[PDB]
Amino acid sequence: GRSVDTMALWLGLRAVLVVAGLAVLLQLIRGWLSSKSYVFNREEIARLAKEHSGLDYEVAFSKIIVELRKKHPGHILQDEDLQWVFVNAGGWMGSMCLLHASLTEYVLLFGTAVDTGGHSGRYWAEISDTILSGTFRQWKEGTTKSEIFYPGDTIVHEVGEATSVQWSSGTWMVEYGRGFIPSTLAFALADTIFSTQDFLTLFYTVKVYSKALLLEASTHLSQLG
Amino acid sequence: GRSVDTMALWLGLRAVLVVAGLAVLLQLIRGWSYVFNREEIARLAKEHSGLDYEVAFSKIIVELRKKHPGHILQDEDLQWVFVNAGGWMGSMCLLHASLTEYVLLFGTAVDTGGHSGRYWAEISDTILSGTFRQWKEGTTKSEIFYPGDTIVHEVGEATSVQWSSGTWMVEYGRGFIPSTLAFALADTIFSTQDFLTLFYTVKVYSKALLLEASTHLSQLG
Amino acid sequence: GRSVDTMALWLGLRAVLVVAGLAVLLQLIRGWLSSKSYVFNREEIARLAKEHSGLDYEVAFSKIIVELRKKHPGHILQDEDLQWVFVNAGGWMGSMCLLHASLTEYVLLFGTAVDTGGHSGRYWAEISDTILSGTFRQWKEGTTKSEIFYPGDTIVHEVGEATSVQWSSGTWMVEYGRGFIPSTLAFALADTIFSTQDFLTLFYTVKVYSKALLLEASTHLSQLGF
Ligand SMILES: C[C@]12CC[C@H](OS(=O)(=O)O)CC1=CC[C@@H]1[C@@H]2CC[C@]2(C)C(=O)CC[C@@H]12
Ligand SMILES: C[C@]12CC[C@H](OS(=O)(=O)O)CC1=CC[C@@H]1[C@@H]2CC[C@]2(C)C(=O)CC[C@@H]12
Ligand SMILES: C[C@]12CC[C@H](OS(=O)(=O)O)CC1=CC[C@@H]1[C@@H]2CC[C@]2(C)C(=O)CC[C@@H]12
Repeated sequence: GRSVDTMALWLGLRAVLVVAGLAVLLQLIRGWLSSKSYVFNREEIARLAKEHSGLDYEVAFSKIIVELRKKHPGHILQDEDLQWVFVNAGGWMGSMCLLHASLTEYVLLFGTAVDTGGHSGRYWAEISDTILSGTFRQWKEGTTKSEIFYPGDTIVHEVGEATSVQWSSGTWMVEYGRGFIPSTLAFALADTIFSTQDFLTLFYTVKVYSKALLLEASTHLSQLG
Repeated sequence: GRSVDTMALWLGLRAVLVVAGLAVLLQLIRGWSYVFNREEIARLAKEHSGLDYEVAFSKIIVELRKKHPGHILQDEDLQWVFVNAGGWMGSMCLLHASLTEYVLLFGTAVDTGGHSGRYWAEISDTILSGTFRQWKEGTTKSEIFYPGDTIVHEVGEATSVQWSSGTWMVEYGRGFIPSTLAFALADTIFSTQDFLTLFYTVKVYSKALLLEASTHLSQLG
Repeated sequence: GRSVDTMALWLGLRAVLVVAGLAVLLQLIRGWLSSKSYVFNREEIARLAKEHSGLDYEVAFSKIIVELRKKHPGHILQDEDLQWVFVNAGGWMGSMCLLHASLTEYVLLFGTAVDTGGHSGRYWAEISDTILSGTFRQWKEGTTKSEIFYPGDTIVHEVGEATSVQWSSGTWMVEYGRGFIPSTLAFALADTIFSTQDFLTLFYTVKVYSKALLLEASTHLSQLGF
């Protein structure tokens, strides 16, 4: 009959249900009970980006990098280490220039030159994007309506929150993420693995992340030494 | 590399396809009751398509609970769950789901689009608000559909779908529903990594199955 | 503490770094050391497509196919083997009609009837797209600005270059690719494997590829004694 298939389907769905729920619980436990020392704060970066949001996004990029190096020496990558690397994730495609990255924090310049959009990702990390140019449409979970954000505004992707993001052509922003940063890595690379097959972009991403970790360790050792 | 592996892949898949095709034809003959029908849901959604999509959602849910008691989820079980599939991202609120049928409210608040999916199920979407661009397979031109229209995604058919921001519709599917699950979750597995959304999806599906089983037992018992 | 986790994360990142570098190096080695026999040249297809770029894209398709069969008989698929096959790749969705395909070259008609865009793919193959209708937005790697291309233009995706592509509704073009063609197959099918699950489209893709390869082998063997 069909009630047998219904029972079997419900049991298989229960298996998937428990597996996914325990994976979510493991994510919550690893994030929640993780290390929490912070070099930056979201409003510092927010004000720094909003202050320069009236300029051309490239002049703003340069001045923001200079100010970050001035106020946090030893935590921002050198000019020789700055690079624009494509980022394909959740169905959207942008590009990044990473300035700081540790085990618990990261700072970068993000944006796209094409109309793009997709899933924001869900992870134990609070993300904040202060727009320098363009538009940022955010569609929160559980609602049927979205909101537009413009230069000067700061969108906060909360911990455990999932949204839909959409960016118009030429949208550029300064992004600061705080939490358990490695848990985001998966989401950052899935489309690179199962969609673009761009192993050179994966190479660039892991290389800049390892360089940022090396810089953080070097600064820590020089300050204890 | 060698083309031989491609030849084996193409020749091997043709054999599996031919066997699967013969199995499908035997099932079509094997075929010869449904709670809904695509024309009922289509007319019900087209009737309320002139109102605001939220009022339309509410009135359609009320009418479905009135005309089909025991087959629609309670208000406590209704939930908007994201749906990432075929490269597009929308959201759903499931009202009914069994082994052979499902009813839901679908739509997106952002401009999105991608692959429609291919599965053994006849899908019908009656638009309440927005626009729906459909690009059928094998053709070089697409068509736009507006509120009141009803797009029928035929069994085994694959199209390209595109929805503008704020597009909302009522959807009814009939066939072998589990065969769609794969397409429903692929982007959740290999793209978004949103395991909480996967949890919500399988949870509402299991709740709908449990409600259907409870109604069946109460009607036999 | 946290320095242990930082060290473990850095070691894993270095592992991914060397593995990805070895994958890129294998791709470069398979590309550089491959066949050089070419039936066409990108400038031939580019001029042939630009000449017909003022007509309707369907009439342009027909006339370009006729001219390709005229100037290279036995290397273009028959009308019975022509078919529009969906292409989901890098996050975008279009459709193709393959006319010629070997280990080192391929020719097809590509385009989309919906607004789409995504990753162009990275592989050892030089691609050229001459636009018949629509618009083609290209965003190169390392830059923060994109460029629009219109009918008559020819975008050249160089070897090892990665871009972002975007096509407006009704965009159609003639495409010629030269290099290590199999390395693109992965990129061509990834979204079909890990997103759409459309195995019938996978069948159509491998079918048209195998038929083009069989046509090439049959022409070479029949032109020889066998
Ligand atoms: C993947 C993610 C997280 C959130 C952003 O999504 S967004 O919608 O909130 O803007 C995209 C984004 C951009 C770059 C990604 C970042 C997560 C952390 C990553 C992997 C590093 O350490 C190096 C590069 C970083
Ligand atoms: C698999 C399918 C089919 C309808 C949608 O197809 S679509 O073309 O309108 O996007 C996508 C989709 C999303 C979620 C799926 C639904 C089918 C019925 C499902 C499995 C339940 O009972 C719980 C969640 C439901
Ligand atoms: C994967 C790619 C390469 C790039 C094309 O256009 S592009 O703008 O993305 O560069 C799209 C595309 C479509 C079909 C693909 C083609 C590459 C060569 C392929 C794999 C064959 O031998 C048979 C089908 C062909």
